[PDB]
Amino acid sequence: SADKVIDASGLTQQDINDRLAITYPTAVGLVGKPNLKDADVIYVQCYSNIFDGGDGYYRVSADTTTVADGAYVIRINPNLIATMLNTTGSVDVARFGAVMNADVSPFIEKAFKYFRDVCLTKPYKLNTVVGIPDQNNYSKNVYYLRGLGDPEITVDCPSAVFTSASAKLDPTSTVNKFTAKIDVSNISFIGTTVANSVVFNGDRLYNINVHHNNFKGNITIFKAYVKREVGRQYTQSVSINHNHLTGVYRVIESDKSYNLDFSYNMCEACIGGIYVGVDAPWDPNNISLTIHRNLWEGSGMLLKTNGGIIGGTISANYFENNTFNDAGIEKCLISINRTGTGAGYASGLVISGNTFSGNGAIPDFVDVRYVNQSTESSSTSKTANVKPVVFIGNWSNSYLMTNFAGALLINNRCSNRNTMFNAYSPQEGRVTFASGYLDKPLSSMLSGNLLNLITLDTRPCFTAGYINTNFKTTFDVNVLFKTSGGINTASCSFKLDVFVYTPLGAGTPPKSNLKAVMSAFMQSDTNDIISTGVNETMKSVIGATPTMAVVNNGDGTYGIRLSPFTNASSPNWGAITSARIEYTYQGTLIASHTSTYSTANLLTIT
Amino acid sequence: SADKVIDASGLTQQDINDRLAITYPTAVGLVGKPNLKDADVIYVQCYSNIFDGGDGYYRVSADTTTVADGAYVIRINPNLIATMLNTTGSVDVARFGAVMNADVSPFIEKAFKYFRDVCLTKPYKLNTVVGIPDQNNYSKNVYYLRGLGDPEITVDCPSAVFTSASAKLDPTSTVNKFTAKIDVSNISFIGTTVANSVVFNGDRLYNINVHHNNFKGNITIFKAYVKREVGRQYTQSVSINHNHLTGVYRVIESDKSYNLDFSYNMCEACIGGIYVGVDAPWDPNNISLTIHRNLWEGSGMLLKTNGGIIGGTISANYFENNTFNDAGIEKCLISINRTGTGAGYASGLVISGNTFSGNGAIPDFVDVRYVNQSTESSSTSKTANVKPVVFIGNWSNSYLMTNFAGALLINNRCSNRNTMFNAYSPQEGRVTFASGYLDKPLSSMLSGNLLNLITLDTRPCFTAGYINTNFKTTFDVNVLFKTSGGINTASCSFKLDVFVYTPLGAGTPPKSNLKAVMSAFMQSDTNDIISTGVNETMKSVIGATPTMAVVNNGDGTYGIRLSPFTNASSPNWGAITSARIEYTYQGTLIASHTSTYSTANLLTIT
Amino acid sequence: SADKVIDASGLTQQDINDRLAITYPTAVGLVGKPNLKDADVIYVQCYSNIFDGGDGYYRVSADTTTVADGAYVIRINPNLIATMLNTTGSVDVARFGAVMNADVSPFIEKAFKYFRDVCLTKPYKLNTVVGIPDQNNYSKNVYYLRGLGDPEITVDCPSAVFTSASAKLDPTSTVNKFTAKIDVSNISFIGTTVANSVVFNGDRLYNINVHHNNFKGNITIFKAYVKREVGRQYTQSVSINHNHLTGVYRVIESDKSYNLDFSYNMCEACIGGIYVGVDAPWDPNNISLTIHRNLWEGSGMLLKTNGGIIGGTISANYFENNTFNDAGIEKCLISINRTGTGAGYASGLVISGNTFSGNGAIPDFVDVRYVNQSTESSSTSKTANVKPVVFIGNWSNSYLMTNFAGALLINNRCSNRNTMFNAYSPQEGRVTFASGYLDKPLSSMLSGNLLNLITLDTRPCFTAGYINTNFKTTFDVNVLFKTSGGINTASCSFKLDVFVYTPLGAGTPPKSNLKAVMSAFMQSDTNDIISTGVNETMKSVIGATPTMAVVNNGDGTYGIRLSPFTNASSPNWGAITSARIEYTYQGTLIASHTSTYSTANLLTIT
Repeated sequence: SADKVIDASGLTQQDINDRLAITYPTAVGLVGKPNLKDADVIYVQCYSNIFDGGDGYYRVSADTTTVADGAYVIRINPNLIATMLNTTGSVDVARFGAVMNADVSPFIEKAFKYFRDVCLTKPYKLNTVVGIPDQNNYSKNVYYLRGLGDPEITVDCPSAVFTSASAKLDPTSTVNKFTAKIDVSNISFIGTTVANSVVFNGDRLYNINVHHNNFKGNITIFKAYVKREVGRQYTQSVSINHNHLTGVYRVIESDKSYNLDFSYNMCEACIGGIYVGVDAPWDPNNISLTIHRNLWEGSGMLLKTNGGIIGGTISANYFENNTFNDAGIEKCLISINRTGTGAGYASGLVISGNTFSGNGAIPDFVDVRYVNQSTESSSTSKTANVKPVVFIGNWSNSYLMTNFAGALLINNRCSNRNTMFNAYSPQEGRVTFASGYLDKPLSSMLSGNLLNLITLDTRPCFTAGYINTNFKTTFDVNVLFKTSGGINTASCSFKLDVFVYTPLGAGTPPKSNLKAVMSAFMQSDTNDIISTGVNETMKSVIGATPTMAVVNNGDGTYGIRLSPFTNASSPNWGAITSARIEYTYQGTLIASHTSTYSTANLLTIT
Repeated sequence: SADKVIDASGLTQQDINDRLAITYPTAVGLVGKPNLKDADVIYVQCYSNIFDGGDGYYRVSADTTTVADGAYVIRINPNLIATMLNTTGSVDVARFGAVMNADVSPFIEKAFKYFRDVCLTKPYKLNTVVGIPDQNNYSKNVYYLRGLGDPEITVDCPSAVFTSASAKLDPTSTVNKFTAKIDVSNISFIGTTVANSVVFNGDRLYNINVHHNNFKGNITIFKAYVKREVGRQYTQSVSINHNHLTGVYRVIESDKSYNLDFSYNMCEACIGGIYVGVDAPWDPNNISLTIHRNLWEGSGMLLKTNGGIIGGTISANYFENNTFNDAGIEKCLISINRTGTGAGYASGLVISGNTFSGNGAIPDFVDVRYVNQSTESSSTSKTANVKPVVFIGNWSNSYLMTNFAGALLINNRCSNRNTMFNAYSPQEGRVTFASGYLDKPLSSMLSGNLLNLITLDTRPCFTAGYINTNFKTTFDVNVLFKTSGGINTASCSFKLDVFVYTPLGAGTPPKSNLKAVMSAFMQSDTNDIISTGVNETMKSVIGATPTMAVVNNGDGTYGIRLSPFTNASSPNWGAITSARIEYTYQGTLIASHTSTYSTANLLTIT
Repeated sequence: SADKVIDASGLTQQDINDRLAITYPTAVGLVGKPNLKDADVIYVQCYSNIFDGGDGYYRVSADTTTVADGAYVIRINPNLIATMLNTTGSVDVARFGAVMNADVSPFIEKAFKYFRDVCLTKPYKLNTVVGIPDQNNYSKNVYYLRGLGDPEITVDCPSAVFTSASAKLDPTSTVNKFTAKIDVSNISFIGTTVANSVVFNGDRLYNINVHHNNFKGNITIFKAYVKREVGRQYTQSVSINHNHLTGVYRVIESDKSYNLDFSYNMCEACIGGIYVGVDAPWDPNNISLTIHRNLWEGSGMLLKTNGGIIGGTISANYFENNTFNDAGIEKCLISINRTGTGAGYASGLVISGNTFSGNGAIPDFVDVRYVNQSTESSSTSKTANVKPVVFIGNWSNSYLMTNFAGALLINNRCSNRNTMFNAYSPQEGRVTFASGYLDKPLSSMLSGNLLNLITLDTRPCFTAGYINTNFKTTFDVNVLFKTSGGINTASCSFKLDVFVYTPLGAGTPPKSNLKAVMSAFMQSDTNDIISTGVNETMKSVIGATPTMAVVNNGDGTYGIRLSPFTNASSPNWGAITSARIEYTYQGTLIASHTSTYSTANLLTIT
């Protein structure tokens, strides 16, 4: 007996025996084993071979009934089994029989059937299709697949590796055999042949967050296969963010794409990017498309369609030296066309803060080809069924940023801006606009038949820079004259051109000066009716030959006086007592003897 | 004795004994134990029950003095204790006594008191309030709470589960009882009753990054409770990014919100989103608000306020089919109002690249209701105390995108654009603007009393498309005439209307042609003073009836010649020798016989 | 013998012996050891001291030849060694001999030589330079360095801690001694002296994602050192996102920076931010620069340059109370200057949705100083070699947002907007623009010598609000007259001013009314040539004194009738049969008796 025995501690060999664990070499080695009971917890030092790991706890229970898959439940003998206990929360795929440098695909498939978080720590190959437990985009759960150790996964499979459990069974059902809610992280995927390097199935994976991974050589990250939406393939709620990419064949290949994201990636020497609605365009062919904050350098075309893009953001990217593959052929980094049966216009697309450089190798690189987007055949500017791209605060030193005149350009630095038909903003072209109103008792305006309508005051202009105080202004002035009861019995309107000047090159002058010309005088008359019932007309308060004088008030303010004014009265409503004066002006901002602009903003109307 | 014994190795049973570890079943089982000494390191196979895990190392020390909490320090006997050793860096909550499917709340509270990274690997329930060690937003540290295994956490608590250690003690102090710097990740939170499913306390948690989690059923992710800032609740520096969301009752409920982020989430069939300043609006009621790059589909209202939003970005989102709950009632996805005591205007809000679709079910869906934002009562356009939303390159097929005329619209694709009073840009309405200057020795201009002022050159127009070379241009020309010493003794200004035409439908014509009309001629005169001291005036250099001729130079260039010009001289300064010519034009861009625009950009002024 | 012995189980002490693991205390303790064979797998309970951890598996092999580093391979004796087995995938640095509160730098250097994922779980100090295995930005691999337990790392090193293996050897080579592809996460870095707290080397680390960490006290996150690009240092593809920051001395210090990102950080009481091209500016000195969605509060200057920024986004940030350090000196949060040899202009910079508040302490805070950016010396507005910043839907209550008049302002809420020379948009200043065309058989227009050119229709205006139906419109109308064979034999052009008025303050009137004035009439004449060959001219179809009448059609529609019209015919081509009518208008939108705008958008041209 053992208690009789004495360890060199001075301890009973029994009192040792008690502080001791059941440990076996291999998981698969449990089948043999005697001398194990229900409630026994055992520690297996690896699954198969040690260089492959797979270590973890089992629990032995008394089990007659339940069949045994061969990893999660192992039959020790006819009436005893071991079930796998997960400790680390996330589970090595090794624990399921995954072997270093082999096809890990059956093993990932196996593991996900028992667990939701599953992790690779060893180099593997993916040669077969992984199906993934089916759940909808309303599910309680999120399948994770994690990288610890930066596992180097070689991709080599005739299909897209990853699919739904269901669709793996019928890979071709045009029935929506989909799985959602997946997170893939911290893995270096490594490609083989182009044809064999497709990682995810777009037909089949929705709501997938692919983040902080690494892709290398001839990988296609997502492919679509089956025509399933009026003759089109589609993908849905795919997001690729914070990955490195190198040599990548395609970021995504599909007919259509819903809700696709490509953010904060670092992509070197890739072949191609987002090829969507290329062969088979559609009217909406990308519906939400985000390309934010990537590096994409020394590379091919980043985006290529033949169909419409809807609700697109291409922001804060860095694009250096993209003269390769399709980019060198087509001489552009983004190529938006519309051609082929189904193909629609791009609409609602913002392109901002991107850097487009070093495409110098191609003397005629266009950064963003936008072809067949004309809708100049439409007879008005007033509808917005179709709206072209707006580009904003980008920077390009390529030959052209874009070739479509109807692209809206807002403060883009670009070569050959004065080649391009695109509209210049009033801001670039140093033009400003203001508007306001005055309400004025007539009492205060009327002098004989002179209506002292408005004062222009150039003191704010002078104050702020007498040099800058040289500008032309053009005003629309609309006057609504009102009876005491506030009935508009008379109205008139006129353009006014105003020139504000202050002599330069002799030091501070006494003041600024002002001239004005009126034109395009119009007013209400007795043919314009207020009430047919009680027989009431509008009137004409200005007489034969409208006359405007500029009154020089000698300190930098100017009255605009309007002549022959006559009051008219209604039996009902009385005479006019007051006027509402609505002014809208545009001013010249150039002030070419300074560093800055003209004081036109500061011209005051009282 | 043991060395006498012989294992079937041919090894001394003592030489075995030596390569062996102290292992016990349970952590709580250490209390009993004899035959343990100071420096002893022991391996416990689980805390309580095995199905719950909790396994890790202890160290036994000789300890008389220190009291024992019951997990981190366990009393083996009066003079011996075991302290917990953390290996995995992040610590299972199991190791503290957390049990599968129970309230994990005491256990999370316990663990965080000893460790900063704490991790859930087992399904649990949260039924009680977790307080969290108090630290300020200037702290050395970041509390993490991690998900391994996608743990399914059921939320069922009459308060917001997570709070500050302090505020858990007085849940109502209007004193700022806050904790900052928290990271929560990789967990599926699962809701019960609406009333019981609030996860985080906004009053109490600042600087919290909630990322790559999952929320399901009637969760409110954040609630605010106590009025604490002039009658308002507030939250601060909350960020929710890369989560899935499904059935979510509210993303956030509060009076006010500082610095709140909602990025790259995937949200299906949610009830409601960001309800802020709804019951109790305020003037700033959301101060920084980011809603970037989410999926939000088949859902309720995404954002609803009654107070002002300040510094808002709603970008690159995909919004399909949001006709539910409050969205179906109020017939909008975002509902910005101003009403109720305190309520202010929205100001500084950019909404770009969003996709707003399939709200067809409600024939009169408005995407963004913006109600009571009028400030048209203000008498000028010149102040920016209040500034409305700018919408830019979005896409909507809803009945209206918005209902406020003062929203700025830049290249949004939307239905009924010609319903809406919003200003059309000069770019949409095919108008362009340019400006420049010439400096010219008079010597080169003056011929008799003809001032050959400027040349217009339509060769650049013709070169680039003789068809497109049909446009009207309107120029403001300001001329500052200067003495040799560069004193501005004379100035004049005029409008010029220029029509550029090239006959179509007969092949390439010899050239483009040009006509012009001058108007709104004004000039300086002797009443405008340069120096009162030395008695110096401005002059008038153009005589009775200003006359402009267009000179046809026969090759596509045109002189603009100004008539009666007479020099004037100052005793001091001499005659005029040179002029500075400042031009500002606007041109028509429509060119309705082509696909493109008019050559107006390319008209050259020399 | 052992099988003779009997454990209190009733089990043969041999049948125990068999279910048992080889366990030693310490890794370093293996050297002594006898009684171990090839294939033996052993479990070491810590590396050195237990409080430091380091526990993991070795494998014993028979080894004569290979030398032993002292952690990964340990010599047990002349012909036996132990190699380290990695289980957890990511490897504790402890396993390499890292000790609590010491310089972990040699140990990180050691570990990365064997593994790519390496993790800190214990407080340490970084006192020496860590070199990092050299790989290019096209590499199969990504070095990770992880945080578990929120390890508190003190930084205290006379160089930047982290560098390339190569550059650690020659720290000064102007040769491009770089390493790429690194991920650093979940660590609290803690600073000492400013001079000693630099974490990463910009010269040497490319493609580095620094995310979800914590920085505290006098840390400089990145420094550049060596002049290496035409007298400049540079950094490349650095991204700092989702960190906390507190007390941070500099986010980045460099001459130049390529492709730099600063996203979703939470930064409190920092000293300074992105100091780039300060001492030594350059023409492009930041090439791609993203500052998105940070908190930056109670802090110093966030960005400071003296060189050009190219392709910049500063979006959705919250900036409260930034009155400190350099911010209080220079009285600004961003300070973009151009000065010192090499220095260029900022170009292509979008600043949107930021919140700039509580800088009240400095009565004259400018949020974004933009100094020496004038390029008003350029003679046209038409080139875009240089383009200034565009600011859009930000919010500021600082004294000024910016001080450069040439910044483009789009719907920014800001103080003193009517101080600033920046152009007001036509939209703010309540101006709208539309354009279209009509094609019309002359047959339908011509009546005697009256050309009934176009109808204006104010019914759409009235329908939508008879109060708002008071506006001035100014139209450019260009008419291209065409022979049956569609040859443009005649053309004319005119301005038209149109006043649309409807009397207010008496209930719904019968209709809206309309007046118009024509001006700036021009037409083709026989001097304009179609074909010199076959001797063909353009003609004049309007006679002595062009006359336009407004025809009141009595229901809210108005003909514009043009007078003396005469047909002209070509021998070749016949008479004119049809005209193409191109209209471009601008309208006043103010409608100061309502909450909204004028109906000008809805005026219809048929």
